[PDB]
Order: sequence, then C-alpha cells, then structure tokens
Amino acid sequence: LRPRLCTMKKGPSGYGFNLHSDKSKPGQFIRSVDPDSPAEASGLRAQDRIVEVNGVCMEGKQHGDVVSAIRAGGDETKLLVVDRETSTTL
Repeated sequence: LRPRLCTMKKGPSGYGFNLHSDKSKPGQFIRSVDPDSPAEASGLRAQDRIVEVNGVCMEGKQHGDVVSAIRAGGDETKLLVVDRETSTTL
C-alpha cells in the first residue's frame, strides 16, 4: 500500500482527528478519527503517518511544526499519509 492524499474541509469541530507522536518511530501519527467527521470522510485512518501537509514534506519536523503547517492552511488541509510499514525479513 502506497501513500494516499486525504483532502478535508474544516467544520465547526475542526477536522476531527488527533495527531500524536510514536514511542519508537519518527513522525506524527493519527491516534484517532471521529465518526462522521471531515477527516473520516476524507479517508484518514488511525495509525496513518503524516508524510506531507499541503504538498510540503514533514520529515524531521517536531509535532508542533506539523500542527502549525496544518493550521496555516486555514479552512482546508491536504494530508499525504501512509500506513505503518508491514514488511519484515526473517
């Protein structure tokens, strides 16, 4: 599965997701997505990692800097996200 774009327009309750850091892995991940939210409708899923915000790479950025990038876009955001890697050599 490859990176997917989730495009959403903000409602009165925001987009409807929680963004958080991981214990082990770098990057900002989707903790949860609210039912019936703009976020859910856009295809965003729990455990997704944010790769880009509005076409800008988020690699190496701290949590607050990804949050600011999302907020800076005003009433809309476009998140390029990927699910967690599921490939292991044994």
